[PDB]
Amino acid sequence: GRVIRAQRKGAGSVFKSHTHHRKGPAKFRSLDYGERNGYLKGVVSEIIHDPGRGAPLARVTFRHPFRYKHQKELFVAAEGMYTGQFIYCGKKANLMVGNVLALRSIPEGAVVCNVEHKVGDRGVFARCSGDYAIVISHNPDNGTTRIKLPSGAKKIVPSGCRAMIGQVAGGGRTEKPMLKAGNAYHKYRVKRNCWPKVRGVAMNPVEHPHGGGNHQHIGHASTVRRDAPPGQKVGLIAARRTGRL
RNA sequence: GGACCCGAAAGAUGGUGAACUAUGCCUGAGCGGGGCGAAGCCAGAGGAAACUCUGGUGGAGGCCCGCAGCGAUACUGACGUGCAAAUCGUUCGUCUGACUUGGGUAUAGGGGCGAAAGACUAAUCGAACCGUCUAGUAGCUGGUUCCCUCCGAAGUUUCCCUCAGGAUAGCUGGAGCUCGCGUGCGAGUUCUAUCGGGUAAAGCCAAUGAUUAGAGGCAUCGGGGGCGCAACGCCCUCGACCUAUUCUCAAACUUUAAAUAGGUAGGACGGUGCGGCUGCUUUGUUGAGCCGCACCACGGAAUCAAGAGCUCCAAGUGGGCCAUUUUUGGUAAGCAGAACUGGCGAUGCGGGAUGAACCGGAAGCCGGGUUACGGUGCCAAACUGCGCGCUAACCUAGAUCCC
RNA sequence: GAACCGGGACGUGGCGGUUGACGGCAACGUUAGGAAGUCCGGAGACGUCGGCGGGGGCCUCGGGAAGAGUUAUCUUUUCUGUUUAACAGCCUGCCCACCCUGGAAACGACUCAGUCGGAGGUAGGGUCCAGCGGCUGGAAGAGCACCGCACGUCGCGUGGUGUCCGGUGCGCCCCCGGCGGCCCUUGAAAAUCCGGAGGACCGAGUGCCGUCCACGCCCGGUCGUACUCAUAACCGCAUCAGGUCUCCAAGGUGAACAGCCUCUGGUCGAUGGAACAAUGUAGGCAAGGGAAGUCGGCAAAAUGGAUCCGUAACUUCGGGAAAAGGAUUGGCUCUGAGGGCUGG
RNA sequence: GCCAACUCAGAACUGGUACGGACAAGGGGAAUCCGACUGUUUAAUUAAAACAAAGCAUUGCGAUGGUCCCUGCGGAUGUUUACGCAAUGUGAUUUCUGCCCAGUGCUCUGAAUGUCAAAGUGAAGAAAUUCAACCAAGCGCGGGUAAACGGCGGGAGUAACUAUGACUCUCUUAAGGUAGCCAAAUGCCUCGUCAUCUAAUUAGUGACGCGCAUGAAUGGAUUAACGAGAUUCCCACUGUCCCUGUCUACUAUCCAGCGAAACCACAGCCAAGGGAACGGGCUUGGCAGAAUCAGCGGGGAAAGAAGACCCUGUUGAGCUUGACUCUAGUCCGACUUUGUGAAAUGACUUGAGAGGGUAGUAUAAGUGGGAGCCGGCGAAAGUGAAAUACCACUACUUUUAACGUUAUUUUACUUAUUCCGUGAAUCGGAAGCGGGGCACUGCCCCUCUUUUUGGACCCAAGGCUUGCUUGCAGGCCGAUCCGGGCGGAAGACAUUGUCAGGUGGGGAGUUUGGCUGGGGCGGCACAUCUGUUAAAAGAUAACGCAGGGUCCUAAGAUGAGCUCAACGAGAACAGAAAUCUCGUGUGGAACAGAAGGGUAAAAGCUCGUUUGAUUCUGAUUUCCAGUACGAAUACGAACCGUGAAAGCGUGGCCUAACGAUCCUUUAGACCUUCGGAAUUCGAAGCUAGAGGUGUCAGAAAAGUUACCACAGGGAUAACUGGCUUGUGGCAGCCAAGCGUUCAUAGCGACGUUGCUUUUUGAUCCUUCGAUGUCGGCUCUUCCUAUCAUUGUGAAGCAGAAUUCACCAAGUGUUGGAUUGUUCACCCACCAAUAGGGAACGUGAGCUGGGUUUAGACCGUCGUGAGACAGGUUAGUUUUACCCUACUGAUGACAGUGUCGCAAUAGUAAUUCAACCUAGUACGAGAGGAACCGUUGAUUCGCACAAUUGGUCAUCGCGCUUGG
Ligand SMILES: [K+]
Ligand SMILES: [K+]
Ligand SMILES: [K+]
Ligand SMILES: [K+]
Ligand SMILES: [K+]
Ligand SMILES: [K+]
Ligand SMILES: [K+]
Ligand SMILES: [K+]
Ligand SMILES: [K+]
Ligand SMILES: [K+]
Ligand SMILES: [K+]
Ligand SMILES: [K+]
Ligand SMILES: [K+]
Ligand SMILES: [K+]
Ligand SMILES: [K+]
Ligand SMILES: [K+]
Ligand SMILES: [K+]
Ligand SMILES: [K+]
Ligand SMILES: [K+]
Ligand SMILES: [K+]
Ligand SMILES: [K+]
Ligand SMILES: [K+]
Ligand SMILES: [K+]
Ligand SMILES: [K+]
Ligand SMILES: [K+]
Ligand SMILES: [K+]
Ligand SMILES: [K+]
Ligand SMILES: [K+]
Ligand SMILES: [K+]
Ligand SMILES: [K+]
Ligand SMILES: [K+]
Ligand SMILES: [K+]
Ligand SMILES: [K+]
Ligand SMILES: [K+]
Ligand SMILES: [K+]
Ligand SMILES: [K+]
Ligand SMILES: [K+]
Ligand SMILES: [K+]
Ligand SMILES: [K+]
Ligand SMILES: [K+]
Ligand SMILES: [K+]
Ligand SMILES: [K+]
Ligand SMILES: [K+]
Ligand SMILES: [K+]
Ligand SMILES: [K+]
Ligand SMILES: [K+]
Ligand SMILES: [K+]
Ligand SMILES: [K+]
Ligand SMILES: [K+]
Ligand SMILES: [K+]
Ligand SMILES: [K+]
Ligand SMILES: [Mg+2]
Ligand SMILES: [Mg+2]
Ligand SMILES: [Mg+2]
Ligand SMILES: [Mg+2]
Ligand SMILES: [Mg+2]
Ligand SMILES: [Mg+2]
Ligand SMILES: [Mg+2]
Ligand SMILES: [Mg+2]
Ligand SMILES: [Mg+2]
Ligand SMILES: [Mg+2]
Ligand SMILES: [Mg+2]
Ligand SMILES: [Mg+2]
Ligand SMILES: [Mg+2]
Ligand SMILES: [Mg+2]
Ligand SMILES: [Mg+2]
Ligand SMILES: [Mg+2]
Ligand SMILES: [Mg+2]
Ligand SMILES: [Mg+2]
Ligand SMILES: [Mg+2]
Ligand SMILES: [Mg+2]
Ligand SMILES: [Mg+2]
Ligand SMILES: [Mg+2]
Ligand SMILES: [Mg+2]
Ligand SMILES: [Mg+2]
Ligand SMILES: [Mg+2]
Ligand SMILES: [Mg+2]
Ligand SMILES: [Mg+2]
Repeated sequence: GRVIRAQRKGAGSVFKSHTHHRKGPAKFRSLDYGERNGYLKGVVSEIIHDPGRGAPLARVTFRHPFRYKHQKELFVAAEGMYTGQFIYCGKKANLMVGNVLALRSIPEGAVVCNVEHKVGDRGVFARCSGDYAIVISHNPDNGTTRIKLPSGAKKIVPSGCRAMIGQVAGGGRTEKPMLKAGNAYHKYRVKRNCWPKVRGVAMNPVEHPHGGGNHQHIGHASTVRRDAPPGQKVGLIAARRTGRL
């Protein structure tokens, strides 16, 4: 008869993201004439740590195309980039790690990261540490390109979408065991209030479908409907299968 | 309808709280002295080499002892109308981190928040607090205020999600009305004459069923012994079978069959003789009812009759209990359940020492007389009265229906 | 009394015109020493733990002088105080950082630990940075201590002497510097201030144009401000043994803001008196036995610091471990070892 | 030479061996269980094994998305992007994680139309409307999934002693418990069996295992280190105890001052009686003497609370689901937003064409004339149910366009709509400057200037041209022209709105009968019949006794004929039993069913004819209120059956076999009404049936609560007490037998009479505005049905020992292991280790181990919430100062004091050992007493401190730490 924890997540106010010390969103430059037709040079000024994010971020300074001022940007750092390196963004940029190129100019089999979904969205795919996308094939007829996402899914995107050559830096982070609850506490302290987690069978019936009973047990199949209403949809949602491979 | 008065656990609606506590966020603050000695580094020794070893340096850890801080294991100590609606004493866990803490800020009631105890959300939480709907509804508990006088019950029938309730009939009060005065439309009573019954008893030597024992006979058709190869050959034993007897039996057996109790009748609403009506009935004014006329009818058994009949409105009651006799279940019960009557309940009074039911007896306030049951050695009113026997208790002799 | 900040307006003097200073090889220095739209950097500005070093305050030892305490005996001894603010100038120059010469293996330099060097060490000479460092002005005229004269009811009167010279440190509080460890944790923003890139534009010859220089002048609103901050000034119905954030922090013992005693400061506030029955509450002891008591060793007792020797099974090799088990510990008189500065 | 600090290590000497001298400050060891560890938790009874945790595993999701909030609009995750976010399970490491997809879930690019709404389409009708086809999701079917919920049994045969079953086959229901582990925190029996630990062990450990009911991420097994966690043992230690004593402070105490509260019908001495079955009051007795002090915990069924256990109520509430009725969300279809075009594919139209046999070649598929049709067929017959010849139309399978309908797809446009980006900064077309090919002067193909470096980059130089002569100012190029789309993506799809179907414990509301020797479980005594209890009219109870929702066109109606069961005697197979003949035959047969009645030219059996099992309403009986329903009976008014007729027949031979209102549905009338008037549909009325309520005078209805609540109930359970005594316990009577013979020394079968209330039952009288619910500890008293001790009788009593019985309750009846234990069982001593009551004595006397709140784990059960006469661990014990009782203390008792008497009440002593008797009596031996006397001892009681021991704040003396 009580709202369950998963339901209470949506309202927020204690489950909102912790973003006080973050350095701002990481994204490409806004797509403009120079990047659409030629190339624009930038210089990496700093590689910084973004709290709550495994991948490091790189500060890049560009010369504004038509204003007398500096154009400052914050890119997701690709492995191998360094302070003082020159970064080239555009259709005519060379195929080197760190450069941002339109997918039409990236040959098949290349390794890219922070791939745009819509032309000009400034990067949504393959952004986490150690992740990358692979260019599969190009379709000149309809101006679309096929890529392989980190999850293994194959997606078709317009060939005008941009991507950064190389893989995201910071790879191999998750292979290290934490060994203790304190490390997880520190990890999630900067992400959101999602830890520790209480098992549903440890609760009373009033606050979870798994609650209750003189023994700890679910008492009914943990696989639930895709259309099950909130508060009832707990456990393995719309599972096509369960158990080991 | 507030509906005689007071009372629920709940439900609904609209608002108020995160000054406590829970969790997230922002910004500050706080945490002796010791123990163990991880990486990294310096030097030396052994060895053919590989490599091994030794002595130092250094100071890692959700590491250890432990102060402050934070918390609260045991005494199941103290206190337990306390210093205190959670405190006090000793003891105890942790103490550089998932650490402790101030202020700001966010989350508000079927909502929040929860390292999860249904925990916490201002001493309030398995749904807060405040006002209102609201005099919420209760077949349930408790109360329900002057006097005398008269009458005066019921715990039983049927129906009801009915079994602590209600309606219904019965029992009761009030109001009367119609008549009547012994010629009485009457009666919890007898008498006379007539009917029905299957209980008590009795019966099996009567049907059905149950059951003991012998006696006398019988078989080409029972089990055995003897005489026999067998024999529808012979002699006996036990069994069946038949006959006449015999012990003992029945709520769901019975020919017979009481006591008690049940029904009907004993005139004025009768009888007799004529005449009439009918569409009913008959072969038939043959019957069946009914209707007029005429005559007779001493009231047609006893006793009693503080009289008989009729109607309206309505209260309370619908838990009963006890006793002689009849009687079911049960070893039995101050158990449980039925029949008739009476009693207690609703009722005092004398007796049974004492007691709701036993015995007596029922009652306005008094004087006198006499009794009922029960008593007359004292307690304690009335004889140590007049008589006959029995008992002697070295077990507390024995001493009055229910008891 | 002596300073500082912000704002406003001018005057005098100074500074520049090679229109927009000079010096240094350099790091950079000097009180001044152009400039508008536009643009750029820095400060503000940041976690936690460990070692080391510097500064201020405190603690501590000795000598000089002033007063006081003890003095049956000893005590050149015991106690108290012996001070220097903001601000201005000059000097100095920690640990780093930076500059010039030069070119290094027989490698050297170097920290407690590290670390550094042909991307230029060691060495020699310099620049800069901190300071809660030094001297002077402030400022001895003040404050404090001591010794005197005077009114002796009301002179907040009047005068003198001193305030000096050294040591010491794993000492304590605060601040700072520079390294190192930790993170799947990397530990605010803005107001405001400073600096820089550029150079449109701008002036004269005995006066003009500028000037962040020195001195001089004027002004600076509104509200809070007593007191308690707790075993009686807040909450707990109270003058309630509860609860309520934080700053300062002496001596001795001792590892120690442990316990115990003491100095400054505070305080004897818990209604008082007599007696010392039982039963209680809190705190001890008890011959012999040693858990037989009890559901149960509940409670209590036993052990305990430091130094030396020694330490099993098992083990995830990290531990177990202070395993277990043994010895010592006072006082007094000595001995040995472990350092700094100066001088060829 | 001048200064400087406290650390370390040694050596003498020395004290009453004191010396971390106070303070400060681990007890240790050998194992089992759980949890890895650190961390967290029920503020105010549970700190734990519970929660969390790292590690392991599973599930969803690529933004037009997953999960979630929101009335709506819009939001959180998201300053995010799979090394991520979201939803679950297990719980370090090590090792392993077996079989099952049938069930419930979840899931799928699967077959298919079995079912499937609204809208839309077609037919008929005057229309309302009704019929058809088409028809989304979902459901059904199929497939997959167990680190999803969960499950892992039984049977038959089989090895050469037996036993088992390597092996083979089978059933439910998919499989049949694998690796492991165990009387476990999990095992009933159970205190299981063996070993070990002890003197003794329901405890601990190890081992065994058809294990009521162990078992593999509902995780199995182990595990170093850790733990205010549960357990066993050992050393040290002790006032826990034997067994108490003593000391210090504060109280209590007494005084001055000050000064409440709880509680209170009236009150307060007892024994018994009866009584509401436990009185302070009543009855009968015992008794009983002012006024006061300090304690005390027997009683006041003491106080504290309208019992929380249990039951009842037509009272809730938290939670669950396979309960009833709904609902947010979600999926799906239609219409709307919604505009502009082009093609395929499947049906529906018509229109031409091809094909076929259960036995035969064959359309003989179906139809008519065929005797005649256009050399060809019948005209003959082979199959034959039915003819080929010439005509079509009828059914089924099968191709394609002229017209038209319908449905599903593919695709085109952009301005509606939706989404993305930007400080809406170069978008579309063309042309110029440059580079390249060709061949010859044009065509074609390309580019917009920036890539060794951690620099800077803006506000135009220059040329041409005007005002007039420039303080300077105005134009073009530099900087191509033209496009009145900021740049893209999807796009009439999505989205919004309204209806329609599905899903929907996420959420709302509600329900979850009654009777009942408490309630539950069980049963139905709830409608209802027979016999009996039932007491000879009727009526009559119990969860008394023994039993009993249909069936029949005949098993109803009527007429006629006949007589049944059984037995006796006869007839081939044939007999106990087949069929047939005669005789007897009161029903001993049959009549649907339970039982009881009833019936013989019938009520039974056979046959003939039939539908009175018909129509109309009234009356009566049974039930009973003299209501209804059911059932039945007697007339009346009709139409019939049967019989010759009387007559009989209104269902079954009689006594049971069944059903209101509202609604629906059927039958009947030339019936009534639709209210402005007519006709026709439709609807509504009147009379009679049918669909049913079995809780049967008739709601529409699942659980759980140990998180719990309220109104009440002693109308009703869980103690004591009261009745009873079946059961338990303890006695007697008779005498068949036992006892070498002998019923009775000692016993007592078959029978039979009693007593007791320390057993357990039976009951429900008292107590539910509360009488504190096990056991132990302490303390007193009482009983005898006597264990020991004193005195006796008897014996199958030689002695010793033993047994039976009689007076007898004066005295005593113990220390320990296991268990919470009562109980039990062992060890040990002893004279003995008897049995019992006192509210199953005794919690304001203690304790709290167990039962019996809230936390948590296991097993079994349940889908679940949860349950559990199963196990386990942690879990607040309140108040006396009132009255009485009791213990002591003043006082009163007629001046004061001393010495005394004395009723009455209380009472106290107990048992054993040794020596001698005595190696005696007795006895064949073996063995083996006792009296007297002497000396000690046990338990208990009353005192006392010479000695020993204990006690210190003599604060008495000494020593000593820190200041
Ligand atoms: K809710
Ligand atoms: K959290
Ligand atoms: K968890
Ligand atoms: K559950
Ligand atoms: K589980
Ligand atoms: K009324
Ligand atoms: K607060
Ligand atoms: K904070
Ligand atoms: K609420
Ligand atoms: K009632
Ligand atoms: K008879
Ligand atoms: K008979
Ligand atoms: K009534
Ligand atoms: K800050
Ligand atoms: K650091
Ligand atoms: K200052
Ligand atoms: K400048
Ligand atoms: K002030
Ligand atoms: K204050
Ligand atoms: K013990
Ligand atoms: K025990
Ligand atoms: K810890
Ligand atoms: K822990
Ligand atoms: K704990
Ligand atoms: K856990
Ligand atoms: K989303
Ligand atoms: K799972
Ligand atoms: K399955
Ligand atoms: K399945
Ligand atoms: K199966
Ligand atoms: K495991
Ligand atoms: K613990
Ligand atoms: K007083
Ligand atoms: K008496
Ligand atoms: K009720
Ligand atoms: K509740
Ligand atoms: K649409
Ligand atoms: K729906
Ligand atoms: K639901
Ligand atoms: K009939
Ligand atoms: K009913
Ligand atoms: K319920
Ligand atoms: K008995
Ligand atoms: K009772
Ligand atoms: K009660
Ligand atoms: K005991
Ligand atoms: K505890
Ligand atoms: K005298
Ligand atoms: K005496
Ligand atoms: K003495
Ligand atoms: K003494
Ligand atoms: Mg579990
Ligand atoms: Mg707060
Ligand atoms: Mg500790
Ligand atoms: Mg009778
Ligand atoms: Mg009488
Ligand atoms: Mg009289
Ligand atoms: Mg550290
Ligand atoms: Mg010092
Ligand atoms: Mg002076
Ligand atoms: Mg400049
Ligand atoms: Mg207040
Ligand atoms: Mg020291
Ligand atoms: Mg919305
Ligand atoms: Mg479908
Ligand atoms: Mg097995
Ligand atoms: Mg285990
Ligand atoms: Mg009595
Ligand atoms: Mg009550
Ligand atoms: Mg109550
Ligand atoms: Mg009722
Ligand atoms: Mg006949
Ligand atoms: Mg009907
Ligand atoms: Mg004899
Ligand atoms: Mg006796
Ligand atoms: Mg006795
Ligand atoms: Mg289960
Ligand atoms: Mg006496």
